[PDB]
Amino acid sequence: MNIFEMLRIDEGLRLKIYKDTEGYYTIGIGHLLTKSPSLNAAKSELDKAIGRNCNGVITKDEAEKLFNQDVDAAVRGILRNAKLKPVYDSLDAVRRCAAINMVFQMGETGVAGFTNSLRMLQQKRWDEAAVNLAKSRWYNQTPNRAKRVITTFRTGTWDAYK
Ligand SMILES: [Cl-]
Repeated sequence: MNIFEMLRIDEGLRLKIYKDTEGYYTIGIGHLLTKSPSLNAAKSELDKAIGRNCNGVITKDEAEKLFNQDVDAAVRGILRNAKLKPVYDSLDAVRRCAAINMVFQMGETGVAGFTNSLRMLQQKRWDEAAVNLAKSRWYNQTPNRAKRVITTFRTGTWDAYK
């Protein structure tokens, strides 16, 4: 397992514009296009992202390249953020994947509410961090996804994905 396989399992793959769990236009392996309600705005964002007139549909190769860009952007966002980088650097490789997964799903702004969880993770208080992470809108709205990610933080293994 690696971060790409983990997120592919969590996000799936769709080659036509779809709506995510919050209702936002998305494509590929969980690539958010726009929070605007306008399908035309989403189609415009898609064409800009891919570099051709897609009319709402992409190829598997295009989806995989977008996905690689999105994972890289999540990692770079962690490394540039003074609050997230020290926690990330304290984690082992499996738990670092769980961190990238959360940033991919919620962004740097969405993880900002997890200050107390981040401190527990940095202190390696895994069971306490797991309980704290579950006391969140995230867990209550996407519980199966959150359970897999939390189990990865709690155990440092891939067992939730196997
Ligand atoms: Cl879920």
